[PDB]
Order: sequence, then C-alpha cells, then structure tokens
Amino acid sequence: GSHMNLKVEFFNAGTQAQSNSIYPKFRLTNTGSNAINLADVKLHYYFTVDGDKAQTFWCDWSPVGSSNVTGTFVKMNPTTTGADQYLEIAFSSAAGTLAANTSIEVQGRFAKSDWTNYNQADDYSFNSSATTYTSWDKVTAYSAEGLIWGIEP
Ligand SMILES: [Ca+2]
Ligand code: NI
Repeated sequence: GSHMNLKVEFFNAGTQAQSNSIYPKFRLTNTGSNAINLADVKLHYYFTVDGDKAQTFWCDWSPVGSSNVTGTFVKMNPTTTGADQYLEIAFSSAAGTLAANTSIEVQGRFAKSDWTNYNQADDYSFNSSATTYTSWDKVTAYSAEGLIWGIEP
C-alpha cells in the first residue's frame, strides 16, 4: 500500500536482433515517502538464449556502485513464449537505500562465454523501439514480499 512503491522503467541500449550481448538498462524510482532497502530488490529480464552457454552479467554503472549489482541466470520451467531463461539482478547491502522520490539507473550487459550470438527479437523482455526509459511491464521486479512490478511470462 506504500511498501512497494518502486516504479520500473527500462530500455535496451543495443537493439541489434543478432547480437553477441544484451544491454539491459533499468531506472528504478521510489514513488513513496519511505526509503526502500535495495538489498531486498531483485529484477528479472526474460529471454530465449538461442544456444545455451555459460553467461556472465556485468553492471557497468549504477549510482549505488556497480560492484554492488550482480546477476545470475535461471532457466524458465516450463519454458514459454519468449522466455526459456531469465537474468536475475540483485543488490548487496552496500548498495544502501533508495530515498523517497529518488531514482537510480542500473546499466548492465550480458554475454555468453564463447561470445556467440543471441536473437533478441523473440525475447519476452526485449524492447526493439525505445531509445529512452519507458514504463515496461515485460521486465519484473521483486521485494522481500515477492513480485512488485510487471507481468511474469
Ligand atoms: Ca532470443
Ligand atoms: Ni505498500
């Protein structure tokens, strides 16, 4: 009612269909009056891997300190349209809190260990058109309570 006031905006920094990397950019805004503990916040980006390989996420920049933002990859079960895996982004305790009526960006890439290609065009979370942050319900966010933003596939 006031404890999940996290607005999530998103775009893709690189929009090549055949791409050796995926470039998620999130903007998270605390739209409420109470601080949000980022250590409890998770984000998901859903996609089809187009050839499963070990993957790595890098956060290149966030105001909270890029080293405090990490990613792991999970398989969808069962798989569904546009989604056989997701990236899950997490924040460490050193990321701190997100103050009332403030926002932070989280800018990351991910790639396969052998740098082989993805097809972005079929990915559930991919936005082929946005060039700026946009309110996007095809990425999800979570608190300790569970889902707080978006539509899971
Ligand atoms: Ca794909
Ligand atoms: Ni609430």
